[PDB]
Amino acid sequence: NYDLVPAMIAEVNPRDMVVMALVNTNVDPTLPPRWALATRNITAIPGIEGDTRKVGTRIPAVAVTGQRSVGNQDSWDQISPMPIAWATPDSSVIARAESTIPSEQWTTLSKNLNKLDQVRETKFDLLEL
Amino acid sequence: DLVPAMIAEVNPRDMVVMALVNTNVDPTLPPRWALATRNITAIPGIEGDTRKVGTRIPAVAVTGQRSVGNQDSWDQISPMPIAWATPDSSVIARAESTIPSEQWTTLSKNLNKLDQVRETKFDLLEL
Amino acid sequence: DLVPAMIAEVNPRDMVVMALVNTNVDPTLPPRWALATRNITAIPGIEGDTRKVGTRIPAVAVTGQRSVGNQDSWDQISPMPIAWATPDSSVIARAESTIPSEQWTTLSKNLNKLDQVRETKFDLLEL
Amino acid sequence: NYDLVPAMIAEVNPRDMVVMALVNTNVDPTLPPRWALATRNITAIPGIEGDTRKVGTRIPAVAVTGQRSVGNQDSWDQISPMPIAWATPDSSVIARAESTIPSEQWTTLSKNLNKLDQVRETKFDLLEL
Repeated sequence: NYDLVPAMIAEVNPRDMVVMALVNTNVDPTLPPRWALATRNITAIPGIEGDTRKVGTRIPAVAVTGQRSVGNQDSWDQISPMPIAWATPDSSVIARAESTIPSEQWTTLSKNLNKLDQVRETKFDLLEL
Repeated sequence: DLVPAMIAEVNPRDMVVMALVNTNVDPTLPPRWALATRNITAIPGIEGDTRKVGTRIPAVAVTGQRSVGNQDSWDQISPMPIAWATPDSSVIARAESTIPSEQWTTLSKNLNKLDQVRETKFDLLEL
Repeated sequence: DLVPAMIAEVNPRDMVVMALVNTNVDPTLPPRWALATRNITAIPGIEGDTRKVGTRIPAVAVTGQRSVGNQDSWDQISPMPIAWATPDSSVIARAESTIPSEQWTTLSKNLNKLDQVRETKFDLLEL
Repeated sequence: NYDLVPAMIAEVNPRDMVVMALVNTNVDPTLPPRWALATRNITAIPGIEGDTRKVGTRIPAVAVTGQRSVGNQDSWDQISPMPIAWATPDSSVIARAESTIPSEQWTTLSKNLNKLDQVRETKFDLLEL
Protein backbone atom coordinates (compact mmCIF):
# COMPACT_ATOMS: atom_id res chain seq x y z
CA ASN A 1 0.00 0.00 0.00
CA TYR A 2 2.88 2.41 0.79
CA ASP A 3 5.82 0.44 -0.56
CA LEU A 4 9.52 1.09 -0.47
CA VAL A 5 11.26 2.88 -3.29
CA PRO A 6 14.94 3.73 -3.54
CA ALA A 7 15.88 7.42 -3.47
CA MET A 8 19.27 9.11 -3.68
CA ILE A 9 20.74 12.60 -3.32
CA ALA A 10 21.16 13.90 -6.89
CA GLU A 11 22.22 17.46 -6.09
CA VAL A 12 23.30 19.48 -3.05
CA ASN A 13 22.88 23.27 -2.68
CA PRO A 14 23.35 25.72 0.22
CA ARG A 15 19.67 25.76 1.26
CA ASP A 16 18.45 22.35 0.04
CA MET A 17 19.05 19.06 -1.75
CA VAL A 18 17.40 17.28 -4.66
CA VAL A 19 16.51 13.65 -4.24
CA MET A 20 15.70 11.31 -7.15
CA ALA A 21 13.55 8.20 -6.64
CA LEU A 22 12.89 5.14 -8.82
CA VAL A 23 9.11 4.74 -9.01
CA ASN A 24 6.53 2.57 -10.77
CA THR A 25 4.01 4.63 -12.74
CA ASN A 26 1.46 1.77 -13.02
CA VAL A 27 -1.63 2.25 -10.88
CA ASP A 28 -1.85 -1.59 -10.69
CA PRO A 29 1.27 -2.77 -8.83
CA THR A 30 0.85 -6.44 -9.81
CA LEU A 31 1.72 -5.69 -13.45
CA PRO A 32 5.32 -5.61 -14.70
CA PRO A 33 6.51 -2.21 -13.46
CA ARG A 34 6.73 0.87 -15.60
CA TRP A 35 9.82 2.52 -14.20
CA ALA A 36 10.30 6.26 -13.90
CA LEU A 37 12.51 8.78 -12.11
CA ALA A 38 10.84 11.29 -9.78
CA THR A 39 12.66 14.20 -8.20
CA ARG A 40 11.96 16.36 -5.19
CA ASN A 41 13.58 19.35 -3.57
CA ILE A 42 14.08 18.68 0.14
CA THR A 43 15.37 20.97 2.87
CA ALA A 44 16.05 18.50 5.71
CA ILE A 45 16.36 14.75 6.28
CA PRO A 46 17.30 13.52 9.78
CA GLY A 47 20.72 11.85 9.64
CA ILE A 48 21.71 13.61 6.40
CA GLU A 49 24.06 16.39 7.45
CA GLY A 50 27.67 17.19 6.58
CA ASP A 51 29.63 14.16 5.39
CA THR A 52 26.48 12.24 4.35
CA ARG A 53 24.94 15.32 2.67
CA LYS A 54 26.50 14.30 -0.62
CA VAL A 55 25.48 13.42 -4.14
CA GLY A 56 24.92 9.64 -4.21
CA THR A 57 23.86 9.11 -0.57
CA ARG A 58 21.16 6.46 -0.40
CA ILE A 59 17.74 7.46 1.03
CA PRO A 60 15.13 4.74 1.52
CA ALA A 61 11.75 6.25 0.58
CA VAL A 62 8.09 5.58 -0.10
CA ALA A 63 5.78 6.96 -2.79
CA VAL A 64 3.39 8.82 -0.55
CA THR A 65 0.95 10.23 -3.12
CA GLY A 66 0.40 10.44 -6.83
CA GLN A 67 -1.88 11.97 -9.44
CA ARG A 68 -3.48 10.10 -12.32
CA SER A 69 -2.70 10.76 -15.97
CA VAL A 70 -5.48 12.41 -17.99
CA GLY A 71 -5.13 10.57 -21.32
CA ASN A 72 -4.22 7.27 -19.78
CA GLN A 73 -5.92 5.79 -16.89
CA ASP A 74 -3.77 3.02 -15.36
CA SER A 75 -0.80 5.47 -14.98
CA TRP A 76 0.40 8.08 -12.46
CA ASP A 77 1.62 11.26 -14.16
CA GLN A 78 3.00 12.68 -10.89
CA ILE A 79 4.42 10.89 -7.82
CA SER A 80 5.73 12.40 -4.53
CA PRO A 81 8.51 10.40 -2.88
CA MET A 82 9.27 10.91 0.83
CA PRO A 83 12.24 9.72 2.89
CA ILE A 84 11.23 7.10 5.47
CA ALA A 85 13.54 8.96 7.89
CA TRP A 86 10.71 11.58 8.24
CA ALA A 87 8.53 8.82 9.76
CA THR A 88 11.03 6.94 12.01
CA PRO A 89 14.08 7.95 14.14
CA ASP A 90 15.19 4.34 14.35
CA SER A 91 18.51 3.82 12.47
CA SER A 92 18.05 0.04 12.11
CA VAL A 93 14.56 0.25 10.53
CA ILE A 94 16.01 2.73 8.00
CA ALA A 95 19.03 0.43 7.51
CA ARG A 96 16.66 -2.50 7.05
CA ALA A 97 14.60 -0.55 4.50
CA GLU A 98 17.74 0.05 2.44
CA SER A 99 18.76 -3.63 2.35
CA THR A 100 15.13 -4.68 1.61
CA ILE A 101 15.05 -2.58 -1.59
CA PRO A 102 16.43 -4.73 -4.44
CA SER A 103 20.08 -4.04 -5.24
CA GLU A 104 19.10 -3.84 -8.94
CA GLN A 105 16.66 -1.01 -8.23
CA TRP A 106 19.49 0.66 -6.33
CA THR A 107 21.81 0.17 -9.29
CA THR A 108 19.17 1.38 -11.83
CA LEU A 109 18.74 4.56 -9.76
CA SER A 110 22.52 5.06 -9.38
CA LYS A 111 22.99 4.67 -13.14
CA ASN A 112 20.39 7.37 -13.77
CA LEU A 113 21.38 10.03 -11.21
CA ASN A 114 23.02 11.88 -14.08
CA LYS A 115 19.61 12.25 -15.81
CA LEU A 116 18.59 14.89 -13.20
CA ASP A 117 18.36 17.67 -15.77
CA GLN A 118 16.27 15.54 -18.16
CA VAL A 119 13.88 14.78 -15.24
CA ARG A 120 13.67 18.42 -14.27
CA GLU A 121 12.81 19.26 -17.95
CA THR A 122 9.53 17.27 -17.63
CA LYS A 123 6.38 19.06 -16.42
CA PHE A 124 5.85 17.12 -13.14
CA ASP A 125 9.46 16.07 -12.33
CA LEU A 126 8.73 12.53 -13.52
CA LEU A 127 10.59 10.91 -16.43
CA GLU A 128 9.72 7.44 -17.65
CA LEU A 129 12.63 5.12 -18.37
CA ASP B 1 -14.39 26.79 -10.94
CA LEU B 2 -11.79 24.52 -12.49
CA VAL B 3 -11.56 24.50 -16.29
CA PRO B 4 -9.16 23.06 -18.86
CA ALA B 5 -6.97 25.51 -20.73
CA MET B 6 -4.41 24.89 -23.44
CA ILE B 7 -1.74 26.84 -25.28
CA ALA B 8 -3.35 27.83 -28.59
CA GLU B 9 -0.63 30.10 -30.00
CA VAL B 10 3.01 30.83 -29.28
CA ASN B 11 4.75 34.07 -30.37
CA PRO B 12 8.19 35.51 -29.65
CA ARG B 13 7.12 37.63 -26.65
CA ASP B 14 3.60 36.33 -25.83
CA MET B 15 1.27 33.36 -26.06
CA VAL B 16 -2.48 32.71 -26.12
CA VAL B 17 -4.33 30.20 -23.95
CA MET B 18 -7.82 28.85 -24.78
CA ALA B 19 -10.13 27.48 -22.10
CA LEU B 20 -13.35 25.44 -22.26
CA VAL B 21 -15.83 27.18 -20.00
CA ASN B 22 -19.53 27.05 -19.04
CA THR B 23 -21.23 30.42 -19.51
CA ASN B 24 -24.42 29.56 -17.55
CA VAL B 25 -24.68 31.44 -14.24
CA ASP B 26 -26.71 28.46 -12.87
CA PRO B 27 -24.23 25.56 -12.58
CA THR B 28 -27.10 23.05 -12.10
CA LEU B 29 -28.17 23.43 -15.74
CA PRO B 30 -26.62 21.38 -18.57
CA PRO B 31 -23.42 23.28 -19.43
CA ARG B 32 -23.46 26.06 -22.01
CA TRP B 33 -20.02 25.32 -23.48
CA ALA B 34 -17.84 28.18 -24.74
CA LEU B 35 -14.24 28.87 -25.68
CA ALA B 36 -12.40 31.72 -23.92
CA THR B 37 -8.98 33.06 -24.85
CA ARG B 38 -6.38 35.12 -23.05
CA ASN B 39 -3.12 36.64 -24.21
CA ILE B 40 -0.44 36.08 -21.60
CA THR B 41 3.32 36.22 -21.40
CA ALA B 42 4.45 33.50 -19.02
CA ILE B 43 3.35 30.63 -16.82
CA PRO B 44 5.58 29.10 -14.12
CA GLY B 45 6.57 25.68 -15.41
CA ILE B 46 5.99 26.51 -19.08
CA GLU B 47 9.50 26.86 -20.41
CA GLY B 48 11.04 26.03 -23.82
CA ASP B 49 10.00 22.45 -24.57
CA THR B 50 6.57 22.56 -22.90
CA ARG B 51 5.98 26.08 -24.29
CA LYS B 52 4.13 24.95 -27.40
CA VAL B 53 0.68 24.78 -28.95
CA GLY B 54 -1.24 21.95 -27.27
CA THR B 55 0.30 22.03 -23.81
CA ARG B 56 -2.34 21.50 -21.08
CA ILE B 57 -2.76 24.29 -18.53
CA PRO B 58 -5.28 23.84 -15.73
CA ALA B 59 -7.12 27.06 -14.95
CA VAL B 60 -9.87 28.76 -13.09
CA ALA B 61 -12.70 30.58 -14.87
CA VAL B 62 -12.78 34.13 -13.64
CA THR B 63 -16.24 35.54 -14.33
CA GLY B 64 -16.95 39.12 -15.31
CA GLN B 65 -20.09 40.79 -16.68
CA ARG B 66 -23.38 38.90 -16.38
CA SER B 67 -26.67 39.70 -18.16
CA VAL B 68 -30.06 38.07 -18.64
CA GLY B 69 -31.77 37.68 -22.03
CA ASN B 70 -32.94 34.32 -23.41
CA GLN B 71 -30.41 32.86 -20.97
CA ASP B 72 -28.76 34.07 -17.73
CA SER B 73 -25.11 33.87 -18.67
CA TRP B 74 -21.68 35.41 -18.21
CA ASP B 75 -20.72 37.82 -21.01
CA GLN B 76 -17.06 37.60 -20.01
CA ILE B 77 -14.99 34.78 -18.59
CA SER B 78 -11.21 34.91 -18.39
CA PRO B 79 -9.09 31.75 -17.69
CA MET B 80 -6.43 32.17 -15.03
CA PRO B 81 -3.68 29.57 -14.99
CA ILE B 82 -3.55 27.79 -11.64
CA ALA B 83 0.29 27.90 -11.87
CA TRP B 84 0.03 31.72 -11.42
CA ALA B 85 -1.01 30.94 -7.83
CA THR B 86 1.41 27.99 -7.42
CA PRO B 87 3.34 25.78 -9.87
CA ASP B 88 3.50 22.92 -7.32
CA SER B 89 3.51 19.73 -9.37
CA SER B 90 1.00 17.88 -7.10
CA VAL B 91 -1.41 20.84 -7.47
CA ILE B 92 -1.10 21.18 -11.24
CA ALA B 93 -1.19 17.39 -11.85
CA ARG B 94 -4.22 16.95 -9.55
CA ALA B 95 -6.07 19.80 -11.26
CA GLU B 96 -5.43 18.32 -14.68
CA SER B 97 -6.74 14.89 -13.55
CA THR B 98 -9.79 16.44 -11.85
CA ILE B 99 -10.97 17.94 -15.17
CA PRO B 100 -12.99 15.29 -17.13
CA SER B 101 -11.11 13.80 -20.09
CA GLU B 102 -14.09 14.66 -22.34
CA GLN B 103 -13.50 18.36 -21.67
CA TRP B 104 -9.77 18.03 -22.47
CA THR B 105 -10.72 16.27 -25.72
CA THR B 106 -13.31 18.91 -26.61
CA LEU B 107 -10.80 21.71 -26.00
CA SER B 108 -8.04 20.09 -28.06
CA LYS B 109 -10.50 19.54 -30.97
CA ASN B 110 -11.59 23.20 -30.90
CA LEU B 111 -8.07 24.55 -30.53
CA ASN B 112 -8.13 25.53 -34.21
CA LYS B 113 -11.04 27.98 -33.58
CA LEU B 114 -8.67 30.60 -32.12
CA ASP B 115 -9.21 33.26 -34.80
CA GLN B 116 -13.02 32.97 -34.53
CA VAL B 117 -12.82 33.43 -30.73
CA ARG B 118 -10.65 36.53 -31.13
CA GLU B 119 -13.28 37.97 -33.51
CA THR B 120 -15.94 38.05 -30.72
CA LYS B 121 -16.53 41.02 -28.41
CA PHE B 122 -15.11 39.49 -25.23
CA ASP B 123 -12.86 36.69 -26.60
CA LEU B 124 -15.62 34.25 -25.67
CA LEU B 125 -17.40 32.07 -28.23
CA GLU B 126 -20.31 29.84 -27.30
CA LEU B 127 -20.13 26.46 -28.99
CA ASP C 1 -10.30 12.63 4.24
CA LEU C 2 -8.91 15.87 5.61
CA VAL C 3 -8.41 16.07 9.39
CA PRO C 4 -6.73 18.50 11.78
CA ALA C 5 -3.52 17.35 13.42
CA MET C 6 -1.31 19.14 15.92
CA ILE C 7 2.10 18.66 17.50
CA ALA C 8 1.38 17.11 20.91
CA GLU C 9 4.95 16.36 22.05
CA VAL C 10 8.45 17.36 21.01
CA ASN C 11 11.55 15.30 21.90
CA PRO C 12 15.20 15.58 20.88
CA ARG C 13 14.98 13.14 17.93
CA ASP C 14 11.20 12.67 17.42
CA MET C 15 7.80 14.25 17.90
CA VAL C 16 4.19 13.12 18.28
CA VAL C 17 1.23 14.46 16.32
CA MET C 18 -2.41 14.08 17.45
CA ALA C 19 -5.31 14.19 15.00
CA LEU C 20 -9.07 14.54 15.46
CA VAL C 21 -10.66 11.81 13.38
CA ASN C 22 -14.08 10.21 12.72
CA THR C 23 -14.00 6.44 13.26
CA ASN C 24 -17.38 5.71 11.59
CA VAL C 25 -17.01 3.86 8.27
CA ASP C 26 -20.29 5.55 7.13
CA PRO C 27 -19.44 9.26 6.70
CA THR C 28 -23.17 10.17 6.50
CA LEU C 29 -23.65 9.41 10.21
CA PRO C 30 -22.98 12.00 12.94
CA PRO C 31 -19.21 11.79 13.50
CA ARG C 32 -17.77 9.35 16.02
CA TRP C 33 -14.94 11.61 17.22
CA ALA C 34 -11.60 10.09 18.24
CA LEU C 35 -8.02 11.14 18.87
CA ALA C 36 -5.22 9.42 16.92
CA THR C 37 -1.51 9.81 17.54
CA ARG C 38 1.59 9.13 15.49
CA ASN C 39 5.27 9.29 16.35
CA ILE C 40 7.17 10.96 13.54
CA THR C 41 10.55 12.56 13.03
CA ALA C 42 10.11 15.44 10.63
CA ILE C 43 7.65 17.45 8.58
CA PRO C 44 8.70 19.78 5.74
CA GLY C 45 8.11 23.30 7.01
CA ILE C 46 8.28 22.36 10.70
CA GLU C 47 11.66 23.69 11.73
CA GLY C 48 12.92 25.19 15.02
CA ASP C 49 10.42 27.92 15.93
CA THR C 50 7.30 26.22 14.53
CA ARG C 51 8.50 22.84 15.90
CA LYS C 52 6.60 23.06 19.17
CA VAL C 53 3.59 21.67 21.00
CA GLY C 54 0.46 23.28 19.54
CA THR C 55 1.57 23.84 15.96
CA ARG C 56 -1.22 23.05 13.47
CA ILE C 57 -0.53 20.32 10.91
CA PRO C 58 -3.19 19.52 8.32
CA ALA C 59 -3.41 15.80 7.64
CA VAL C 60 -5.22 12.99 5.98
CA ALA C 61 -6.76 10.12 7.94
CA VAL C 62 -5.30 6.89 6.65
CA THR C 63 -7.66 4.08 7.59
CA GLY C 64 -6.58 0.58 8.56
CA GLN C 65 -8.48 -2.31 10.14
CA ARG C 66 -12.29 -2.14 10.16
CA SER C 67 -14.68 -4.32 12.17
CA VAL C 68 -18.39 -4.41 12.97
CA GLY C 69 -19.81 -4.78 16.48
CA ASN C 70 -22.27 -2.30 18.02
CA GLN C 71 -20.89 0.11 15.41
CA ASP C 72 -19.14 -0.27 12.03
CA SER C 73 -15.92 1.59 12.67
CA TRP C 74 -12.22 1.78 11.90
CA ASP C 75 -10.05 0.13 14.57
CA GLN C 76 -6.98 1.98 13.28
CA ILE C 77 -6.56 5.41 11.76
CA SER C 78 -3.17 7.01 11.24
CA PRO C 79 -2.79 10.77 10.44
CA MET C 80 -0.46 11.57 7.56
CA PRO C 81 0.78 15.14 7.35
CA ILE C 82 -0.19 16.72 4.03
CA ALA C 83 3.28 18.38 3.95
CA TRP C 84 4.76 14.85 3.44
CA ALA C 85 3.19 15.00 -0.03
CA THR C 86 3.95 18.72 -0.58
CA PRO C 87 4.85 21.62 1.75
CA ASP C 88 3.48 24.18 -0.75
CA SER C 89 2.19 27.07 1.35
CA SER C 90 -1.06 27.51 -0.67
CA VAL C 91 -1.81 23.80 -0.15
CA ILE C 92 -1.07 23.71 3.57
CA ALA C 93 -2.84 27.05 4.26
CA ARG C 94 -5.91 26.00 2.22
CA ALA C 95 -6.10 22.65 4.02
CA GLU C 96 -5.94 24.34 7.40
CA SER C 97 -8.75 26.77 6.45
CA THR C 98 -10.89 23.96 4.98
CA ILE C 99 -10.98 22.14 8.35
CA PRO C 100 -13.82 23.62 10.52
CA SER C 101 -12.59 25.86 13.34
CA GLU C 102 -14.66 23.78 15.81
CA GLN C 103 -12.49 20.75 15.03
CA TRP C 104 -9.28 22.76 15.52
CA THR C 105 -10.66 23.96 18.87
CA THR C 106 -11.68 20.44 19.92
CA LEU C 107 -8.22 19.09 19.05
CA SER C 108 -6.35 21.83 20.91
CA LYS C 109 -8.54 21.25 24.02
CA ASN C 110 -7.85 17.50 23.97
CA LEU C 111 -4.14 17.90 23.29
CA ASN C 112 -3.44 17.08 26.94
CA LYS C 113 -4.95 13.56 26.50
CA LEU C 114 -1.77 12.27 24.80
CA ASP C 115 -0.82 9.72 27.47
CA GLN C 116 -4.34 8.24 27.51
CA VAL C 117 -4.27 7.84 23.70
CA ARG C 118 -0.89 6.08 23.86
CA GLU C 119 -2.37 3.65 26.42
CA THR C 120 -4.92 2.31 23.85
CA LYS C 121 -4.27 -0.65 21.54
CA PHE C 122 -3.97 1.29 18.29
CA ASP C 123 -3.15 4.84 19.53
CA LEU C 124 -6.78 5.73 18.87
CA LEU C 125 -9.14 6.90 21.61
CA GLU C 126 -12.82 7.54 20.97
CA LEU C 127 -14.06 10.65 22.70
CA ASN D 1 -10.70 42.82 -7.31
CA TYR D 2 -7.11 41.98 -8.38
CA ASP D 3 -5.30 45.10 -7.23
CA LEU D 4 -1.73 46.21 -7.64
CA VAL D 5 0.86 45.47 -5.00
CA PRO D 6 4.52 46.40 -5.06
CA ALA D 7 7.03 43.55 -5.28
CA MET D 8 10.83 43.60 -5.39
CA ILE D 9 13.70 41.17 -5.93
CA ALA D 10 14.96 40.28 -2.44
CA GLU D 11 17.46 37.57 -3.38
CA VAL D 12 19.09 36.21 -6.55
CA ASN D 13 20.42 32.64 -6.96
CA PRO D 14 21.72 30.62 -9.93
CA ARG D 15 18.40 28.89 -10.67
CA ASP D 16 15.85 31.38 -9.29
CA MET D 17 15.03 34.62 -7.49
CA VAL D 18 12.99 35.50 -4.42
CA VAL D 19 10.51 38.32 -4.69
CA MET D 20 8.95 40.08 -1.68
CA ALA D 21 5.59 41.85 -1.95
CA LEU D 22 3.79 44.32 0.33
CA VAL D 23 0.26 42.94 0.84
CA ASN D 24 -2.87 43.73 2.84
CA THR D 25 -4.00 40.79 4.98
CA ASN D 26 -7.54 42.17 5.52
CA VAL D 27 -10.23 40.28 3.63
CA ASP D 28 -12.19 43.59 3.53
CA PRO D 29 -10.12 46.03 1.45
CA THR D 30 -12.09 49.12 2.53
CA LEU D 31 -10.68 48.93 6.07
CA PRO D 32 -7.36 50.53 7.02
CA PRO D 33 -4.85 48.03 5.62
CA ARG D 34 -3.07 45.43 7.68
CA TRP D 35 0.30 45.35 5.99
CA ALA D 36 2.42 42.24 5.58
CA LEU D 37 5.38 40.97 3.57
CA ALA D 38 4.86 37.93 1.34
CA THR D 39 7.68 36.15 -0.44
CA ARG D 40 7.79 33.85 -3.43
CA ASN D 41 10.47 31.89 -5.23
CA ILE D 42 10.30 32.65 -8.95
CA THR D 43 12.27 31.14 -11.83
CA ALA D 44 11.51 33.59 -14.67
CA ILE D 45 10.03 37.06 -15.18
CA PRO D 46 10.01 38.51 -18.73
CA GLY D 47 12.28 41.57 -18.83
CA ILE D 48 14.23 40.51 -15.72
CA GLU D 49 17.50 39.10 -17.01
CA GLY D 50 21.13 40.06 -16.45
CA ASP D 51 21.58 43.67 -15.36
CA THR D 52 17.99 43.96 -14.03
CA ARG D 53 18.18 40.55 -12.30
CA LYS D 54 19.36 42.24 -9.13
CA VAL D 55 18.34 42.62 -5.52
CA GLY D 56 16.12 45.73 -5.33
CA THR D 57 14.64 45.64 -8.86
CA ARG D 58 11.02 46.75 -8.75
CA ILE D 59 8.34 44.28 -9.93
CA PRO D 60 4.74 45.49 -10.14
CA ALA D 61 2.51 42.62 -8.96
CA VAL D 62 -0.98 41.55 -7.98
CA ALA D 63 -2.17 39.33 -5.13
CA VAL D 64 -3.62 36.54 -7.20
CA THR D 65 -4.93 34.21 -4.48
CA GLY D 66 -5.02 33.85 -0.74
CA GLN D 67 -6.12 31.50 2.02
CA ARG D 68 -8.16 32.49 5.05
CA SER D 69 -6.87 32.33 8.62
CA VAL D 70 -8.41 29.63 10.82
CA GLY D 71 -8.68 31.49 14.15
CA ASN D 72 -9.50 34.81 12.60
CA GLN D 73 -11.92 35.30 9.89
CA ASP D 74 -11.41 38.71 8.25
CA SER D 75 -7.69 37.88 7.57
CA TRP D 76 -5.64 36.06 4.92
CA ASP D 77 -2.96 33.83 6.45
CA GLN D 78 -1.36 33.13 3.05
CA ILE D 79 -1.17 35.31 -0.09
CA SER D 80 0.41 34.50 -3.51
CA PRO D 81 1.83 37.52 -5.33
CA MET D 82 2.43 37.34 -9.10
CA PRO D 83 4.35 39.72 -11.37
CA ILE D 84 2.04 41.53 -13.81
CA ALA D 85 4.74 40.88 -16.44
CA TRP D 86 3.41 37.26 -16.61
CA ALA D 87 0.09 38.68 -17.89
CA THR D 88 1.27 41.46 -20.31
CA PRO D 89 4.25 41.91 -22.70
CA ASP D 90 3.57 45.62 -22.93
CA SER D 91 6.42 47.64 -21.31
CA SER D 92 4.32 50.79 -20.84
CA VAL D 93 1.45 49.04 -18.99
CA ILE D 94 4.07 47.55 -16.63
CA ALA D 95 5.74 50.99 -16.35
CA ARG D 96 2.34 52.52 -15.64
CA ALA D 97 1.61 49.90 -12.97
CA GLU D 98 4.83 50.83 -11.18
CA SER D 99 4.06 54.58 -11.10
CA THR D 100 0.43 53.87 -10.05
CA ILE D 101 1.58 52.02 -6.89
CA PRO D 102 2.04 54.63 -4.12
CA SER D 103 5.66 55.70 -3.64
CA GLU D 104 5.19 55.14 0.13
CA GLN D 105 4.26 51.50 -0.44
CA TRP D 106 7.38 51.27 -2.60
CA THR D 107 9.44 52.83 0.18
CA THR D 108 7.86 50.59 2.90
CA LEU D 109 8.77 47.53 0.80
CA SER D 110 12.32 48.81 0.11
CA LYS D 111 12.86 49.44 3.83
CA ASN D 112 11.84 45.86 4.62
CA LEU D 113 13.73 43.90 1.93
CA ASN D 114 16.26 43.06 4.62
CA LYS D 115 13.56 41.20 6.62
CA LEU D 116 13.65 38.34 4.05
CA ASP D 117 14.92 35.81 6.57
CA GLN D 118 12.29 36.80 9.16
CA VAL D 119 9.59 36.33 6.46
CA ARG D 120 10.99 32.97 5.43
CA GLU D 121 10.91 31.90 9.16
CA THR D 122 7.07 32.17 9.15
CA LYS D 123 5.00 29.11 8.17
CA PHE D 124 3.38 30.53 4.98
CA ASP D 125 6.03 33.09 3.89
CA LEU D 126 3.86 35.93 5.21
CA LEU D 127 5.00 38.28 7.99
CA GLU D 128 2.74 41.00 9.35
CA LEU D 129 4.32 44.40 9.87
